[PDB]
Parts: sequence; C-alpha cells; structure tokens
Amino acid sequence: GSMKSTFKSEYPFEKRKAESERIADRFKNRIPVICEKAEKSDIPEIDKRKYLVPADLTVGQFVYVIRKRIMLPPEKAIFIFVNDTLPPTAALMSAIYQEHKDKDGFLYVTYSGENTFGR
Repeated sequence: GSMKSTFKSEYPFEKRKAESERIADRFKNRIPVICEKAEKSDIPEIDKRKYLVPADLTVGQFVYVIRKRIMLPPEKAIFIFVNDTLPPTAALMSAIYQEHKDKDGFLYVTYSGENTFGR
C-alpha cells in the first residue's frame, strides 16, 4: 500500500516536522552553527547535520553536549575550535559568530579530539 507502517523501532520522532514548530517558539534567538569534521582526526562523522544553537549558547555548553552528541566515552574527550581558534567556555557563541561570521553569514566550527597545539 501507499501508507506507511508506524512503529517505535523506526523512531519517527526526529522524522517529524512538527518539532521545528515548538523549537521555533521555544528557541527564538538562534545562530546557524555548522560543525565540520577534520580530515586528520580519528573522530567519527556525527550524524546530526545542523545544530540549532541559541544566541545565548556558550562554548562550554556546546562542549558538554558534544560529548553526548557523539556518545563519546569518558576515557576520552573532544573540543570545538573555530579557524584553529579555541576560545574559553565563557565565550558566547553569539559573540564568536559575529567575529567568524562567514562572508555570507554563517558560523563555522570544527570538532575533534585534538587541537594539534602545545604549551
């Protein structure tokens, strides 16, 4: 038939579009943040493409959720850096976005388990 078989296994939750509605009202202030994966990293490519980040989001908050996003174990950890830059946790995304604001308005961030830097 044309219809579809509803099942919990498939978990159409995310497949639903109504979600965007509630999120559109619950989260008014948001910025287009796109996390990319480096080529010289052993970190797996995250499934979630777009990341609805609020204008009041902080680096620390993003890093905390990140671990839960990739279901990464405690044995290891990862961090997000923009243009080879790793700002503090207090650093507000809304502030870092205006600085690294793409030529056509767009936040660019990279996630990995390394910084390739030293002390």
